[PDB]
Amino acid sequence: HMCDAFVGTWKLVSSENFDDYMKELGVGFATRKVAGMAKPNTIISVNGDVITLKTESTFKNTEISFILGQEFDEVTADDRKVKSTITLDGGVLVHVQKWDGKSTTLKRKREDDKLVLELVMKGVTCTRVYERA
Ligand SMILES: CCCCCCCCCCCCCCCC(=O)O
Repeated sequence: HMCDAFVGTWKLVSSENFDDYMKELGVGFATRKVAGMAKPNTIISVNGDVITLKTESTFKNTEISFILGQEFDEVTADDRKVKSTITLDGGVLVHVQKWDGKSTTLKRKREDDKLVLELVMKGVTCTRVYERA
């Protein structure tokens, strides 16, 4: 029952500082424009110990499957080749990506009826709020 509160289909409702976050990742002008326009859905499912997280939009579709604590190689929506580990820390799903001496964190928490995604790179924090579809 590790991740029960996260399971389902979620839709983006608000975004704060995403452009700045994408700049910190090195995302170029055209991609930042088209990515910022996106209204994704995030679909989280669980089969035993395997969690699947899909992110679907008109810009890109991504899909990762993982076991908590077990590192995996990920190719992100902006085409970074990263080493990823996802853990549950006190009810928060913490996703760390490492590449090229750099790191970013993607943390997901349940707050009221929302799924709140915090993206942090260096000094920059973006918050993406999702609600159930
Ligand atoms: C997948 C639709 C959003 C578009 C992102 C594509 C270009 C930038 C990718 C940025 C890093 C991944 C950000 C996660 C954002 C989110 O799940 O809401």
